[PDB]
Amino acid sequence: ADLATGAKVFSANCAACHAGGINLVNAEKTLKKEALEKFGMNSIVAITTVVTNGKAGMPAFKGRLTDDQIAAVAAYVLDQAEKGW
Ligand code: HEC
Repeated sequence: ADLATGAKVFSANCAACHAGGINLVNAEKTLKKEALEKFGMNSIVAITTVVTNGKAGMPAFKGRLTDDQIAAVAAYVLDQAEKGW
């Protein structure tokens, strides 16, 4: 919502591990709505925090993405998950 920036950020930073509906190394490790919901991750604040910091080995993007870029990709992930990738 910046979805335009979000889509670009996703392509350049996230698709390498999450690309095209299902993740390359995963099944429910994709960004499907139901998977996000299990751990309360289906919100702008939750995705912003995990991408910035993130968690449990998932890489932190605080160095290489600005706060605005992270907010943008968070929007993109939520919108795509709602549409169904
Ligand atoms: C590999 C080196 C990754 C890159 C680059 C990105 N992510 Fe990731 N992510 C990765 C793994 C192994 C996992 C756990 C399994 C799974 O895929 O669910 C995740 C998880 C997420 C999640 C869910 C977090 C949760 O608490 O369950 C989100 C929302 C997520 N990943 C988003 C995301 C974005 C927006 C990225 C680019 C900025 C990104 N990931 C990069 C591995 C990797």
